[PDB]
Formats: sequence, structure tokens, C-alpha cells
Amino acid sequence: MLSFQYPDVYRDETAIQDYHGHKVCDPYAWLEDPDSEQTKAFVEAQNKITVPFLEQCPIRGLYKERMTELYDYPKYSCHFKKGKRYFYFYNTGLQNQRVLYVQDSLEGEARVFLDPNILSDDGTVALRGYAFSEDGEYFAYGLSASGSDWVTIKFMKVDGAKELPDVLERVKFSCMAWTHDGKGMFYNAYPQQDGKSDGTETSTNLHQKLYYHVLGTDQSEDILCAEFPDEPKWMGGAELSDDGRYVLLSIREGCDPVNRLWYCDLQQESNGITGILKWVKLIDNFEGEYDYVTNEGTVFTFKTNRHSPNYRLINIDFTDPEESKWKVLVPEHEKDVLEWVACVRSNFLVLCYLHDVKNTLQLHDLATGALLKIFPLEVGSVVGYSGQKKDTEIFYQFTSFLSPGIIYHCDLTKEELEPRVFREVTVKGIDASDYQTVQIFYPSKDGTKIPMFIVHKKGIKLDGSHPAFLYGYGGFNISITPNYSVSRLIFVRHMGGVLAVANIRGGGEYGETWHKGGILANKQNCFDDFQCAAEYLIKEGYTSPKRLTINGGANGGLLVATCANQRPDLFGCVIAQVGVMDMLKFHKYTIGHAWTTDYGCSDSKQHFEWLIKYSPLHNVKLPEADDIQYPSMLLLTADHDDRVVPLHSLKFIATLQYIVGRSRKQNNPLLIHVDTKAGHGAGKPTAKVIEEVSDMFAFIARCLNIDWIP
Ligand SMILES: O=C(NCC(=O)N1CCC[C@H]1C(=O)O)OCc1ccccc1
Repeated sequence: MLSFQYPDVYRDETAIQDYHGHKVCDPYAWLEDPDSEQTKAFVEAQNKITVPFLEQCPIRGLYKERMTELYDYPKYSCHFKKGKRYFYFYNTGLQNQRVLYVQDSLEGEARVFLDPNILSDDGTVALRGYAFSEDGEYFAYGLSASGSDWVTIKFMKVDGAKELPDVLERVKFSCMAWTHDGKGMFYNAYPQQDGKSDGTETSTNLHQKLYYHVLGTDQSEDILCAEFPDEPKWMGGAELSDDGRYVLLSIREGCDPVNRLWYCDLQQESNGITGILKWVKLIDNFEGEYDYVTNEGTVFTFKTNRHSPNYRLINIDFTDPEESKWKVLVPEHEKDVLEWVACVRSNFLVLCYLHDVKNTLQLHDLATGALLKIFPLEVGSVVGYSGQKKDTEIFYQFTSFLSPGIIYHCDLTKEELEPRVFREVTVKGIDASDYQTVQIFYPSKDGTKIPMFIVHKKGIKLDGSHPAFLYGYGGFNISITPNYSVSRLIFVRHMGGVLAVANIRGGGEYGETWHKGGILANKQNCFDDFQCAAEYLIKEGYTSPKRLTINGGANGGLLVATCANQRPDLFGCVIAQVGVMDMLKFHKYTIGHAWTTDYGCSDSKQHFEWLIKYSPLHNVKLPEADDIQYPSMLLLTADHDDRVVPLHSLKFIATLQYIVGRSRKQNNPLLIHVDTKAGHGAGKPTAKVIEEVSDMFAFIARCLNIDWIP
């Protein structure tokens, strides 16, 4: 099968660094420079062998054709109202980017409001964030090129969709919030830096500032409202209270669900916004999260995890702020996580809970916190919602593994608040009734029961003969909930596969305790949990090692790469997307410094000791047994992935090819594909999404010798 030869890659054997007495060699350190001729030549040489390998078999084209056909279905976001108009996103089916539409009434004819497709031939310019003025007459929107996190904010007058001259640069990881007087907008920006700022650089991002832009002026005139020069990693995001009276500043440092909370009563400013605001430091520490829901005068309602790992709602009165005085509006549930809360129709609260990895949605009274109405949902996830304080209706979007989704609407001015289907689309070609989703809980190494969803064709025999695709993430308090994936369903229908998603520790499925169970000293729990998920699928007869593929992206790329090093005997194929592979140097680049809250940092001897044991780049080793080789591996990254710099995957593949690829027993391929004009994943155009999944499933099919089932 392997008719190709791995490229020559120079090893800098002098690249040695001492980590607390532990000498670490990094022979491919030079791949950290994306601009050198050496690095460019490396990428070219790697793609040169990967592309023909992926395109040789007819299966890639078959998969691509089927994906193009089945993914071609109307895709709508739920409606949301701003001012006197309604807005919604819509993709006719295969447009590179979804389009923002506007209508003057629910019955009115909709018209194109913002079409990102006309900004590029290939759809590599995408919307990244936006904010309407409080009256809905003005609109600010961020644009990112080639998938970079960097944003350029532009503006439009809503009536007539008129482009305005205002342009804001150096924006990244920014908030967008208009003051209610309609004069301007708060946003974040980073100081100037040498070199590039286009997504191909690896420069660390520090000293993020909070600025206020007055509409109709040059960015150079912007007001500096908050800065933290003594704390380079702090990031202060601004939002206006519902009544427009207070600017709330949520300061974050790192990735834990915690934040300082400062406020500024705008009425108390000496003469409007003219400089550093008179911040009142309500919560001046990083011990808990305080997510603004709404306020009534000085009584502020926040969703918090302060001594409540499953989250709860509290009221903090700015006039009697001490913690002993806070009121618990909606107490913490013993097991269900309160995911998010919104205030609508003045005195209603919409609460979304996660019950065993499935969403529930309900309406509560703002004054007492009492449950008023349960909005029934099938097994799945709530992925969209609209309804602000002044609105008198809500829209919410539901999705699941077998259902593309349903958008519901509920008029809250009605006595009996009962929802109605607003929009529903079914994908012709995939009959939901032929498949089933089951949820099981398997014990991990330490006995902890971990949830896992398994999706497969009804009536299959559990004889271990089926190809399986097992996905996991495991970290950053992210919950991996049900979602509709045409690409995965094609694997089920056309490749006879079984899909599985393991809700391993590190995620947010069981609140902050679940998160803490998969970080820092306990990061190994994630890998153990995931390996145990694979062992469950095998023991129960869904699949066998040789037919099992594992996949994950970014922190999930780290997950599958570590699992390949630790248990190469358990997997037949591994697809690691945009993975964090160098755990000793991740903190040095772009926004990597923020991930130390989940991983630790190698500067600390204690942390280094945890990190060195699982870092993918530092644990590539030939399996001892002659009958064991590494699984087939495919790394996917892109040259503008400034979230997880591509050097991670470049150094990792060089190491795999040298240490393992050179061995005579290694017959499974170890490849990388580096895309252009793309980044971490957000905003990737439809055309690229299709090529990507086609590469993935063609790799699986060729390596495992799977025939296409028409
Ligand atoms: O870095 C992330 N998110 C985490 C992220 O993208 N990660 C964390 C690990 C690698 C990668 C991933 O898994 O996609 O977002 C940037 C940010 C914004 C505000 C405050 C701090 C940080």
C-alpha cells in the first residue's frame, strides 16, 4: 500500500534544553519558524506524498460526491429581532458562507443584509462576531481572513444596508458592545507588534486593551477605558446592562470559568466616556464566574459557579454587595448543569440545563426564580436562542444526531406559553428511522462512570465486525452534546460504520468537578477515560482494534495523539486535527498562554513532571512487541491556524516519521496535510469543509480497506 517515501527532514541534534534537570532534545525546533525556506519546503514535501495517497482510491471522490449531495440542504439560524426588524442567517445549501437576512416583519419579504460570499472567490473571508446598536439602527461586524483569529471591525447603517467608513484594526478575542446613547461601541485591541499579524505568525498576544470607538471618527481617536499593564495576560470584556446604565467589565486570565467583575455607572462619569472609567471593583479576584443575566435597578442577577460547580443564579445588590448578603434566586441542582440563562419579556428567565448530556429548556419567574413552564424537547441539544429583555417572544433551535434541526417560536404575551414549530428541514437521502442513538455509561480505570453516545444502524449484530469512529475532546469545560453531522452519517450509511462520542473528564458535562477531573495533575484521566471508551466498544462487540478510528481536534487532537502513543494496539486509525502536540512549548505562542489553567506550564517543575509523561511530541516510541506497530495516522492543520500554531503538527509528524516511520514493521502510513488560507476551523468555507471530510474518510477507507456501500 505504501508506495511513497518519507521526506528528508534535518535533525538539529544540538537543540537541547534543560527542564529542571531533565534534558530535552527538540531536533525539529526549526519548524517553529513558519517563514523559513526550510519550513516551507517541509510542508510542500509532506503534502506531496499525502495528497496522492488520499486521492488514489475512488472512495474519496465517491465520498465527496455524496457529501456534496447530502450536505446540500437549506440551513437556517433562528430569527432574532433588533429594533423594528428581524434577522436570520441562511445558507441555501452549498454557499461558502451563510448569509445574514433582514425583514421588517415576520410576514415581510426578507432581503440580503450581509453576504460574506461576495468578499472572496473562495469564501475565506468570514464574519467573526457582531453587535447591533441598542435601537437596532446601526451594526458592527467583525471580518476574519483565511481563518485567522484576527478581526477587522466594520460598520453599517441598518436602514438601506449602508456601508460606513469606520474600520477598527488589531482586534482579537474581542467583546462588542454599544452604549445605549448610540454614540459608540466598546471593543478590545492589542498593541502594535513587529512582524506579521495575519494568522501566520506565532507571536504571543499580551496587553489586550479595552477601547471605546465613537461612530464617525478615526480609530486613532478611540478612548482607552481599561488596561492592565502589570498583568499582561488579563483580558477585560465589556457589556452594557439591559437598562444601559452600567458598563460591566468581565476580566479573565486563562481559560477557567472564572472572572473578576467590575462595573461603571455611566451616569457617574464626570463628562461621558473620556478616559479610564471610574470602575467599582465588585468582585476583584478570579475565584468564581459571574455571568450577567439582567438587573432591576441595583439588583443584578448573575449565573455563577461560586461554590456551586453545577451553576446557579444569584442576585447581588450593588448597594449591599458583601457575599453574605447575596440572594440565591435559583439554587444549584444536585447533578444537572445550568448551561445558560437569558432574560426575556422583562420578568421571565429562560434556563437551559444539561441533564446527562442532553438539553432541557424552561421558563422561570425573575422575581422568585419559580419554574413556570417546561418547553418539551426530544433528545438532543439547544444550539440557538433569541430573546432579550425587551423582546416579547423567543426563538430556539434544536438539533440531534439524526435530526438536522427544528427552530421553535413562542409568543410570550400569550397566557399559556406554548411553543410552535417555526422552521423544520429534513435531509432527503438519510432516513432517521433506520438508525438509533443509545447512551451508555462505562467505568473508567478508576471506576468513574463515563457517558458515551453510540449511533448506528438498527439491528446490527454486535460481532465486532463494524468499522467505528470514536470522537472525544475532554477539557476546557466544554460539553460534547448531540449535533447533526452529515459527514458522520455518510460513514454510517455508506461505510457501514458505528459512531461514538465519549463524554470524558475535563469537559463540562457534570459541571466544574467534571472539568477539574481532567486538568492539571489529572489530565491523564482524559486519556484513560478515552482508552476505556475504545475498550468498551471492542468488548461489547461494536468494533475491533483493526477497524477502530479515533478522532479529535485541538485539545481533542492532543487526546488522540496521546492515545496513539499510549495504546497503539487499540486503534487502527487516528485522525488528529489542529492538535496541541508540544506540551512543553504550547504556552509560548499566540494565545497558548491562556491554556495553562487546563494543562499547567513547563516553567514549574511540578507541572513539567505531569506534562512530560503525556506530551505527544515527547512520547513517540516504537512499541516493544514485534507484532505491534503504530496505527495509521493523519494530522490535519492549516497555515493560518493562529489558535494552535501549525508547528505543533509539523514537529509531531517529523518525529513520527523518523522514530516510527523508519522501522521495518511499520506499514501503516503517518501523514500530514497542511491547508492554505485556512485556520483553526471557525469560519471555514463550505468548499473546504467538504474537502476536509473527504480527506478524512478516504484515509480511513484506504487504511482499513473499507468498501463503499452505495
Ligand atoms: O484560547 C481560547 N480557547 C481555547 C482553545 O481554543 N483551545 C484550548 C486548547 C487548544 C484550543 C482548542 O482546543 O481548540 O480562546 C481564546 C481566549 C479568549 C479569551 C480568554 C482566554 C482565551
